[PDB]
Amino acid sequence: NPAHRKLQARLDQMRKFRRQHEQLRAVIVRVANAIEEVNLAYENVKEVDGLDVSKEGTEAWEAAMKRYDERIDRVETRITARLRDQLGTAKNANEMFRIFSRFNALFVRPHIRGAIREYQTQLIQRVKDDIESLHDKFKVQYPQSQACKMSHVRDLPPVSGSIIWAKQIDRQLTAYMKRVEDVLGKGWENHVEGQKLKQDGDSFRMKLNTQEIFDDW
Amino acid sequence: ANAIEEVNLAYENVKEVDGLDVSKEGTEAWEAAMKRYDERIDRVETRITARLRDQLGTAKNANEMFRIFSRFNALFVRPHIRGAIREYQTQLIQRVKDDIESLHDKFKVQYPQSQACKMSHVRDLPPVSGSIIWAKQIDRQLTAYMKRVEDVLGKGWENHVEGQKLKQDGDSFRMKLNTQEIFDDWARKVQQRNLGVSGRIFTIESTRVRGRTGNVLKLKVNFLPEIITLSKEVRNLKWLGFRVPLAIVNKAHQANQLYPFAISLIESVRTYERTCEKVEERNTISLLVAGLKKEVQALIAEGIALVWESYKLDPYVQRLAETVFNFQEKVDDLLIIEEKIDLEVRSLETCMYDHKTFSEILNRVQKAVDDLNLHSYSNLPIWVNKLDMEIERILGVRLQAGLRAWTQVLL
Repeated sequence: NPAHRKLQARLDQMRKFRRQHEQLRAVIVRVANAIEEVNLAYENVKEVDGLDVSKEGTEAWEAAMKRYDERIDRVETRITARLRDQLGTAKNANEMFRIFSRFNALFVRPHIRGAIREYQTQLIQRVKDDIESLHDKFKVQYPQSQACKMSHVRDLPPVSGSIIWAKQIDRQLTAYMKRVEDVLGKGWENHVEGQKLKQDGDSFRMKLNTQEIFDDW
Repeated sequence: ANAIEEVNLAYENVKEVDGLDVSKEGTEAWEAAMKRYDERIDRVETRITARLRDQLGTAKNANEMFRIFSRFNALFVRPHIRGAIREYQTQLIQRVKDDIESLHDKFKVQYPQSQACKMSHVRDLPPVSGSIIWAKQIDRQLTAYMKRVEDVLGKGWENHVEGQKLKQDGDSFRMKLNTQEIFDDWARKVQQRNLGVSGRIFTIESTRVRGRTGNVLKLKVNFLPEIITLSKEVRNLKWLGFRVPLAIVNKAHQANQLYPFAISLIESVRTYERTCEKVEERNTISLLVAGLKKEVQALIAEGIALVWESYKLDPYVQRLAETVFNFQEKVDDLLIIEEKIDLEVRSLETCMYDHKTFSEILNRVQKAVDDLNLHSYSNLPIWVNKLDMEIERILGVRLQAGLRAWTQVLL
């Protein structure tokens, strides 16, 4: 039992304290006034961590760490209830997207991440309908697109305007994809619907790699 | 209530007559204590004797009678309860004989026949394990009844009027309930032919022959009974524990460390076969599935061609699972799509003479066609040519029918 054993274990748990506290407080650098309070529980442990003795560190620091966690629990509940209220009180779905793009890294903490599936699905049907509109409008072709005629008046070759059309549609789809993953978290295709929308956006993208047009033309 | 006070009066007068341990008056104290205590407690034995009548007066089987027999643990020091016990020794021994012969009937309907076979197999127990477990449970229940009779008289039940026959029934039933024969047959068969069945991991793929109409051939991986043998060894070890053949245990270990791969492969093969059944039961679908079917068979060829790739195994397994997974979703997806198409196609003679509705139908059908375009199937426009030709015929037919009818209207 080489003496440094519990020192090693202690160091890794204190690692996790600096790691996880540092993370959560570093995410609140994307902001109701519990920020300093998280830093208070953090420093509660930095003071009552008693400059990490070994014996009493076990027998007392267990409750010290736990105490800090309890303060994060309250911090969570307040942030989740707060954000669900700013989400529910958000009147626009785009506004709702802005709140999701306002807490990207906060939709990581499973504690937070659990209660949003309803709003998620509302946003998914929004994304759904708009990519469906892209299937529609892109299913109409560039020669018959009136955009070709307006672009032509703006004096471009039809070749260019056609690929501009294509490439821009691609950019809207890609923007939708980043909307999707920011909403659904980075584990996104693993999620029930993300796999589907991934496949669909990919095949839709494969029907947009226009280098052949430039080749033959 | 009535007896507690009685017993306590006897005790307190006896606690005073003991003279606080007068050994020199042990005759006086103890004998006098018995002079009063004996008679008063036997007067309590009268009410206990009413419950002695209740011993039979309560039950109908030796089980519940035995429960109340165990209830009176104080009375086994008094050979007065033994009288009614000797009276019900007959009934107790015969009822226990009833139960033991019932066990005989149960064992005679051995494990492959009894419902224990189905239930034990449902909970994934080998036939060896289920048989020997069931046998040892009956062994325990047999000795449990023997323990009941051991409590009945202690030792007189052995050379009893009928306990001499109970002993015989038990001895023959012990010889019936033997599992060393099964353990030996297990170690036997496994060491007679499963000596080579163990490490059959190399030839991963094996073609076949299936004498049926046309005499088809399928694909098969070589892990059918081995997995159950692994479960057999684990069951014997944790269950009873023998001097289990260590060579078989290590060969089982080697089968374990390669077993999940084979599971995945076997399910992929089965799903592949199921999909091929669904695909060739249809005919139009083949045109569009052709590419993916060739893809699946491309990886199937690359999987069969190699046998035992100790280094590259896991990625092939995962590639396989996803290919057949996709493939299956595509067939399901296409099936649903096609039936929506056909409800429109077969409904083209329903909405009589309405161009708007006709247009609507066609639009819906080609919405399904763009769905087909995205996850591109194989030869989609060719199949569309076919469609369009029959659509033209249903159209022109509905047309000419309405044409004639409108000629009579226009008369």
